[PDB]
Amino acid sequence: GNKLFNIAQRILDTNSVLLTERGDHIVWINNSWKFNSEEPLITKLILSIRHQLPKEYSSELLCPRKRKTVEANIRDMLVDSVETDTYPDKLPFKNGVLDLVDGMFYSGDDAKKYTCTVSTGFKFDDTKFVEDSPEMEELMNIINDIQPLTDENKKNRELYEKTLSSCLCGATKGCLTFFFGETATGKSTTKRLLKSAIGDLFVETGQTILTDVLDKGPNPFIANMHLKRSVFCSELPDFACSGSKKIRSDNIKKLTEPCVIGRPCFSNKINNRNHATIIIDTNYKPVFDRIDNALMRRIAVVRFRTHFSQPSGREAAENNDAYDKVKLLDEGLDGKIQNNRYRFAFLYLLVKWYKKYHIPIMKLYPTPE
Amino acid sequence: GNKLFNIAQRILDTNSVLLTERGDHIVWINNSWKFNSEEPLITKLILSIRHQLPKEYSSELLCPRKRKTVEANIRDMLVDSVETDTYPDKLPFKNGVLDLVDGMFYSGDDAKKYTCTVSTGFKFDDTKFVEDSPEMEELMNIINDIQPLTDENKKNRELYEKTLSSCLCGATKGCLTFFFGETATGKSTTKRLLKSAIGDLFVETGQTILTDVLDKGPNPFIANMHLKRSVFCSELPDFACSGSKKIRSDNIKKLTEPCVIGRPCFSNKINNRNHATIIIDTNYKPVFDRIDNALMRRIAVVRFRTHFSQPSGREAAENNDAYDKVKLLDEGLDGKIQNNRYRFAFLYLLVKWYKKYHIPIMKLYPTPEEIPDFAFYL
Amino acid sequence: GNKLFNIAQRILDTNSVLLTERGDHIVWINNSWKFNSEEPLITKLILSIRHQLPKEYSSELLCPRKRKTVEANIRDMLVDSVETDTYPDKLPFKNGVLDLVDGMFYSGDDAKKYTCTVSTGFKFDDTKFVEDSPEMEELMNIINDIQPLTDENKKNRELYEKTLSSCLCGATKGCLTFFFGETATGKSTTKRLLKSAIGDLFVETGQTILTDVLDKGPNPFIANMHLKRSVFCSELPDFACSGSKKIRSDNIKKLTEPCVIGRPCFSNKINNRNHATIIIDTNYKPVFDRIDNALMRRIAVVRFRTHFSQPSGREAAENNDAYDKVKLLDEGLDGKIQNNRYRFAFLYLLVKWYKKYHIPIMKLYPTPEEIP
Amino acid sequence: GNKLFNIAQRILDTNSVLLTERGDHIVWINNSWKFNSEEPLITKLILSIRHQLPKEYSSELLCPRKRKTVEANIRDMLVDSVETDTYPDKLPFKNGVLDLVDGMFYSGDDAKKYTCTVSTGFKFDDTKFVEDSPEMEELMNIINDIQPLTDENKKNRELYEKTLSSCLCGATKGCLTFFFGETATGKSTTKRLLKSAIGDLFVETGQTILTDVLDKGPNPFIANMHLKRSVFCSELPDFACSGSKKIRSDNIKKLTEPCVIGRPCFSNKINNRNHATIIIDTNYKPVFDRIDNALMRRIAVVRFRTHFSQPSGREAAENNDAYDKVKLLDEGLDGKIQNNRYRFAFLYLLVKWYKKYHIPIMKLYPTPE
Amino acid sequence: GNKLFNIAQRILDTNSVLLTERGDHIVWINNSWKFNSEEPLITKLILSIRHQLPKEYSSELLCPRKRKTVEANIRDMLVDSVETDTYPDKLPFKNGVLDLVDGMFYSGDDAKKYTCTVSTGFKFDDTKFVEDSPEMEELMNIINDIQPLTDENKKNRELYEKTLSSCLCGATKGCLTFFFGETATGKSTTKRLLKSAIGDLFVETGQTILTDVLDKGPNPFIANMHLKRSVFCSELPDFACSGSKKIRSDNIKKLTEPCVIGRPCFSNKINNRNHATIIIDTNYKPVFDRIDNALMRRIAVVRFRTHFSQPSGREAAENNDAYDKVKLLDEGLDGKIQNNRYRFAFLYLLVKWYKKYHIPIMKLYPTPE
DNA sequence: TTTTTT
Ligand SMILES: Nc1ncnc2c1ncn2[C@@H]1O[C@H](COP(=O)(O)OP(=O)(O)OP(O)(O)=S)[C@@H](O)[C@H]1O
Ligand SMILES: Nc1ncnc2c1ncn2[C@@H]1O[C@H](COP(=O)(O)OP(=O)(O)OP(O)(O)=S)[C@@H](O)[C@H]1O
Ligand SMILES: Nc1ncnc2c1ncn2[C@@H]1O[C@H](COP(=O)(O)OP(=O)(O)OP(O)(O)=S)[C@@H](O)[C@H]1O
Ligand SMILES: Nc1ncnc2c1ncn2[C@@H]1O[C@H](COP(=O)(O)OP(=O)(O)OP(O)(O)=S)[C@@H](O)[C@H]1O
Ligand SMILES: Nc1ncnc2c1ncn2[C@@H]1O[C@H](COP(=O)(O)OP(=O)(O)O)[C@@H](O)[C@H]1O
Ligand SMILES: [Mg+2]
Ligand SMILES: [Mg+2]
Ligand SMILES: [Mg+2]
Ligand SMILES: [Mg+2]
Ligand SMILES: [Mg+2]
Repeated sequence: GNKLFNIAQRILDTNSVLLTERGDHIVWINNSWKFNSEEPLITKLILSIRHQLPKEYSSELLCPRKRKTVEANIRDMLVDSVETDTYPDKLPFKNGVLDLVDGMFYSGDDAKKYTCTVSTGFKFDDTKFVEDSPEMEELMNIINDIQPLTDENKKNRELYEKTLSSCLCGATKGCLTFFFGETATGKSTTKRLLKSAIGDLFVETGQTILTDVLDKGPNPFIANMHLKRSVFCSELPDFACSGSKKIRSDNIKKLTEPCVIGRPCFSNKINNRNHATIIIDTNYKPVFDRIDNALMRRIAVVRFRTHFSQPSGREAAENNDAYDKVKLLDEGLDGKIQNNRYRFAFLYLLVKWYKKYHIPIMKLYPTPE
Repeated sequence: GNKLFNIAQRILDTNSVLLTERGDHIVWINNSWKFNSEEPLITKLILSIRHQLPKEYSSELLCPRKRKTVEANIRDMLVDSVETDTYPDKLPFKNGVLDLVDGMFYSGDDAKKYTCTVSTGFKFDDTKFVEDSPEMEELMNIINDIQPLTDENKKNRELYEKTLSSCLCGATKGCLTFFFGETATGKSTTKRLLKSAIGDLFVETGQTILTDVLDKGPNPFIANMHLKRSVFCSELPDFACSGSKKIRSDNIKKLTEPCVIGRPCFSNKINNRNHATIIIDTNYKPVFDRIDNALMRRIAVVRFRTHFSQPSGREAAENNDAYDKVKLLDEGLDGKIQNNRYRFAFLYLLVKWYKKYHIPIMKLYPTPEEIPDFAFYL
Repeated sequence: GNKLFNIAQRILDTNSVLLTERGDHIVWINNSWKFNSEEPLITKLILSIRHQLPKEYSSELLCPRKRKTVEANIRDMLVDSVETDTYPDKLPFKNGVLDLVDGMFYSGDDAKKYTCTVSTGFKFDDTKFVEDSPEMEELMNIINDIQPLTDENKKNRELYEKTLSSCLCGATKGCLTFFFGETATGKSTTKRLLKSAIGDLFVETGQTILTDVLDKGPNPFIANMHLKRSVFCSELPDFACSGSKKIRSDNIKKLTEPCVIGRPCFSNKINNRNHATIIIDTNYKPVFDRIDNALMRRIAVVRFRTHFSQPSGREAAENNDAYDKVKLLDEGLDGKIQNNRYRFAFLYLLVKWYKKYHIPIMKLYPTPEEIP
Repeated sequence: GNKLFNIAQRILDTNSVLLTERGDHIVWINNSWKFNSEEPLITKLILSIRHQLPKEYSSELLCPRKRKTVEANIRDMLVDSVETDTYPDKLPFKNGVLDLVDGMFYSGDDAKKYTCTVSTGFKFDDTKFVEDSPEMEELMNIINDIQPLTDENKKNRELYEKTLSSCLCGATKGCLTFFFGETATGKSTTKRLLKSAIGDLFVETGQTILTDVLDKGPNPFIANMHLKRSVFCSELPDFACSGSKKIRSDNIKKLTEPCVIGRPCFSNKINNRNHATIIIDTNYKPVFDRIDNALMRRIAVVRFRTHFSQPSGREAAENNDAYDKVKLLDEGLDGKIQNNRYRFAFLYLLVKWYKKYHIPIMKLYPTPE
Repeated sequence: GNKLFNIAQRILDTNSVLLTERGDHIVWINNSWKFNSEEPLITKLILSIRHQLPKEYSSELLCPRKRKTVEANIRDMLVDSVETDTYPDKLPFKNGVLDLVDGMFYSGDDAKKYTCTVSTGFKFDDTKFVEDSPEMEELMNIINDIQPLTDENKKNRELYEKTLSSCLCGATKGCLTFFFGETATGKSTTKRLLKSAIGDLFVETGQTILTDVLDKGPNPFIANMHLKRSVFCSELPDFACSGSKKIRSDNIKKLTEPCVIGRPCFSNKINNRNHATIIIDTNYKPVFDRIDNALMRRIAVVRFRTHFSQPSGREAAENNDAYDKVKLLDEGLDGKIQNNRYRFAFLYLLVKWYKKYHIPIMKLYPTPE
């Protein structure tokens, strides 16, 4: 009796358009959920779903001013909203969703039931997601000389693996692991490896979240921390110096809650979902404002005790007692890392550790020693 | 002489669109009053109410171009405004309201006369709002370990219940409450249980509205607690260390009046309604600017003395003077809260406490014998 | 011909649409002058007036496209502006205008030559406007408890009544009465009673109108007092502490002028009409930035000296010298007030006081002896 | 070849629509040049002018849709721009123009030749613009009470009259005047009398034109005094105390120039024409940022020394050296001025003073003593 | 097949519409190129050009709806941008372009070759462009009084004339002139003379271009000086006070480049072409945030010494050190200057000065003394 | 920063 309404009714049965909690629609195209507020794309999904429709229904969609009518009817039908990003054990890529429990990679409408609005930013590659390669053993050699597999450096290696694998889970973690070691120890190597691995779900911030107040006016580094899965806090100054700013313990207490309070510039929204694994890359032993039982409850430390030096100052660092092993610095290492070399090898290693430490239940524990 | 005008008149005779004092249009879709400031929701209602109309009238509302003519007529016929949210003892859900007087759940046109423009955000399940379940047994055990029923902890427990049961009444409360205890005592667990129970009527604000003036420029932290029924302020710092402000005594008194003054960004609205119970989750005793009788009578305190240490620091916690029980930490408890396992059990408990305490009149009372400075001035 | 033009010409002869000096179009719907700056509601009037047009004309006003044509014609017809709100002794309601000189209520065309643009927001009931009722005796008992009718408390009671009754006049007042008293003395109760009595003509603003400037950028806290007949600034803080600003005397001098300068957000209009009785509900004595003869000419004080206590702390109150009387707190009074139970009893009381203090000339006077 | 085009051509030949240099579209309707950017009013003129057209053309202008075609044609036809408000000694009303040199009143095409785009807002009544009347006799007593006609108050009275009468001239003045006196001296009464006399040619702004920067962002407190002939500022704070901002000495120099740089919200026009007499009433002597010969040549002061007091405080006022006379307060005068009682009487007085002080040349002089 | 397309093709052959590089659409009507993003210039030109077309085409251009289709086609056939305002020694008037190095005045199609997109705003009358005239005598007397021809004031008068005549050449300059002097020395008189001479090529801005960063959102104070040949920033404040700004030398660097950056409201044109001579009439010596040797290479100062006083204060000025003459003041001078009395006389003098210093090359040199 | 823009 009235087509352009049966077309809209049929489109609404595939659940390709959803209404979110923020009052704006999300569209499922190119095997991804994307937001409508930026570019109008409820249309151009009609042109895409045109082929899954009867012949006499698909001819009417080759015309503007008729797709706008269909879009109006579709918009007048979505009343109730839905919640997004509810599954913490799924890793969303740019062309599918990887299951962290089994390791299977879902594409198409299989990776649709999980309303994942975030992504790594790069596409997957199953041919590179394999154990043996002229690149996985390079990575294992790169890792094994940063945290040696000895029984002396056994629990430190365990904590290292646990933190690195926990940077995949999309859930609130209460812990503030420190990466403590002298210069040229490999901390930035791990940071760049992780950034190459998990991609866009990664953030490198400054000192201001550990020393300043969090809700005095707007806070730019709070809104971009929404739904991220790993946060690095390098560039730590010296705190043994005179009159230097100390690490605010209340800041530590505020950064482990499931919801962080703060707003960006020119915004009325004050709430954020905390999914991040905050890691502090320090060079000196951290000292805080005050020490109490509520602070020792949210801190862990990982020690880096291996130096990498050129033959120039090899023997000078040999007699140093801050290290446990000295090796030769490689110059092409950073260039190889920045070219996305060990991306999928590191991803495979992280998944292997994840389904070894957190597969019954995901949690982090403090080591106030 | 017009059929799209008769459609609009018939719709307007069902009282499904209303105009409010703030200037917005509210519609009744899916057993709830909904509105959207940026884009009106009248045409959604026109498409939804299509079935109640006769056949020749309903067949015309399948065209987007005619639902605009109908909407224009409806906008022109609505002249006078109405008052909103005038019933305190009614808890609105996404599919009806619950009467706190007797515990009956209404839907349809029985829920429409209470023009409640807020809701918890979820649907009400009848089969889970019961007192016979394993979930209720677990919840009662958890609550009885957080706040034991010993005779030396009888007043405190009662206050506890009252305060929590206050978060269901949409009226102005003239008292502020403190949740004061040491680490690992159960304050955050209570906060998360309450949030899971009452949904979108719960808000978490910033420390900034205890210590900063509330009128210089835009303050979205004040304007966001409009018609909310529970406001939590967490992580109060120590007032002795560096960079520490003090709790302004005038802000405490401002956050007890039925109307608070404060505006959001890019806005000219400077008045908000106060229906909230304000709880400050602290770890050290609060320190105020000045002390007088007007600050005496708006402050209450609840104590948390029960530790939850893992069986490694058990003896060290047994050595502390701030705890009375050192019960074992449950590791999976924080997982079966965010999954809304104890949602309706805690709802039933809150309704029971509300019936017990706030049925004649809802009113909170101060407890000034619990603060050091207040004791000195007492 | 153009029957759509004749309809506009016929509407323009009933004087139901007017153009104001600020650029607004005010229409006359349901015995009230209304306007909406963002959405001009002329088509509302076009639809609601069709019953007064002949049969052949009223049928053409059911189309939403023909109403726009009629509205465009009406817009082109109106050229000259008019001035509004020029009668200070009239009280506008949602369905008429009450004359404070003789207590007569006007409706229809009689209550239309007073081009009032503000209102209380509620209707006027003539059955609840009686002198004798149970609500009236309850209200009188409440008021005589807040301000007793003794002989030492005689000037205070007169000032109280004068201020509360002057909150009805739509003219300019030079004075800044302070409601001063200790805790639980009945200041907020009086404020809420006045709120319930006068409806939308009541506004409550922030304290920045007393301690900040009124012209650095937008200020909706001051631009919202346009044509309001009562303004409250409740619960001023203490000035003895360090870090507290003082009350600026220039802000006091600006707030007693017929026109106050200040603009809202995204607005180019900088002028407001001051019709307000400003009351500062305070618990400590005010501390000013500077004292001179020009400041003491605009300030009055009303004291509150009756405590309302729970039976527990009744004894400690009678030892305090800040109270002259102690009574029992009523737990169900604020809920009764919030339900507009005494809405018309208090209105009758205020009108009775108005035709006792302000009927020849409406003017407020300072009391410089009170402020230390 | 077109009916709605010939209509626009005839309306253009009438010379009722013009284009100013600023970019506005003034039109001549009801014996007045009017304009409104927020409310274009060419269609008002099209509808109002149909009577001066043949019958076959006037019946086509009853359609709101057909008036917009004529307006579009008219907008296309106007290529060149003209300059407005070039006569300083003409006072425009709602229904004509008054010549200040001879006292004549013009209407119709006699008042159209002076492109006066501003107005008082009210009509000129000749039955009230007379010299003998009870209103004139009351007004003379009021003014002689405020400023007595004695021999030590002669120069002050002359300066008072000069400043008040200069508010009718549409030229640029080179002085700022201070109304200095103590409390209850008659300054606000003078302001209200002048306001009721000159109507919409009067404006009141804030103190940010004196102690602030006039160029940052939108400033509608400086862009509202465009082509106005009187600007008032009132209630200056005490500057000898603390917490006060001194009067910026360069703001004084900018305000005496023929044009002032400032723009309102949502507009690009950054130049406003200065025709105004600026008067600053105050209770204390002004305190400036810096004193220089370039400042003292732009400042004049007139003093108010009559006190109006209630019968209870009269005794304590005769002992004050800030007053030279104590009259008795009239309670009903404030409401009598609000109702525009002494409007045409005060206008007659102002014109009489003007054609005594400003006929050869209009210039204002400073009093640096 | 399309009449409204053939009309647009015909109009595109007359070369009456051009597209510049920023995106401006300039049109040629009334013997002058014009552009205005607000006014509808193309639909004005379409209606004005309808006569130089066949009769069958012309009658269609009387409808405002068809004049929009023609302009829509014209905007689509304009794909290539042309460069404009390349002749620096031509002065554009309202009816033609005057050559400075030769003295001829082209008009009509003769002036269309030089795409001079700006204008003085007034027509050029040759009869008043004569060397000998009473107005020339008065003007020479005035300019000689303002700056005398003494032997010590010859290095200053040459720079005065250089910077005054450089306001006619439409090309980027490299200096910022300061007209420094005491009170009542003649700086504003020179400014008014130059304004009345060069008309619409003269713009006046605020001090925010000096003391504020000119890269924040819309900024019509910077966007207004596009292709203007003179800019004034009168009345800078004294910077040795209790809280003051500085001239922000980086702005001085940005104000000498030929592509100063700034955009107006509701527009996306950010690049403005710098053709202006920036002059600031201060009363005190300027002070900057920091001083380098690059600054003094682009700063020039000219002094004013003659004092124009009243007979009341003639004696006190003869003892002031910062003066050389105490010549008597003239009152009716400004009124004559504001009436464009010495417009063409000053124009002739400026041209005579121009063909004396800038004939080989227009360069402005600094004065660091 | 916000507000203005937009
Ligand atoms: N009844 C209970 N039985 C067992 N474990 C519990 C019980 N109640 C709470 N817990 C757990 O014990 C821990 C107590 O931590 P919280 O109460 O959330 O922290 P807290 O009280 O806010 O102390 P802070 O935040 O450090 S001042 C959490 O891991 C809870 O999940
Ligand atoms: N006549 C009355 N009889 C009994 N109770 C009263 C009466 N008037 C007021 N009350 C109650 O007594 C209490 C007094 O509180 P308020 O009226 O707010 O006094 P207050 O001056 O506002 O005190 P604060 O602390 O400065 S806000 C309230 O609970 C009133 O409801
Ligand atoms: N000629 C007059 N005869 C009688 N009363 C007068 C006269 N002129 C003014 N008044 C009244 O005297 C009172 C004081 O005059 P104002 O105009 O307020 O003086 P003022 O300069 O404004 O003093 P401020 O504002 O406190 S600094 C007002 O009530 C006037 O109505
Ligand atoms: N050559 C002249 N002969 C006669 N009068 C003159 C001459 N030059 C200027 N004047 C007048 O003398 C007065 C001097 O004012 P200006 O020169 O404009 O002020 P100024 O030099 O800018 O000093 P400022 O602006 O106060 S710091 C004006 O009224 C001029 O019209
Ligand atoms: N496993 C490794 N084998 C060889 N060279 C390494 C290895 N890890 C790091 N390096 C080199 O040693 C340097 C370590 O510095 P970096 O990782 O930045 O330490 P830090 O972050 O503590 O300064 C890097 O430049 C890197 O090229
Ligand atoms: Mg590094
Ligand atoms: Mg906690
Ligand atoms: Mg109160
Ligand atoms: Mg005054
Ligand atoms: Mg000057």
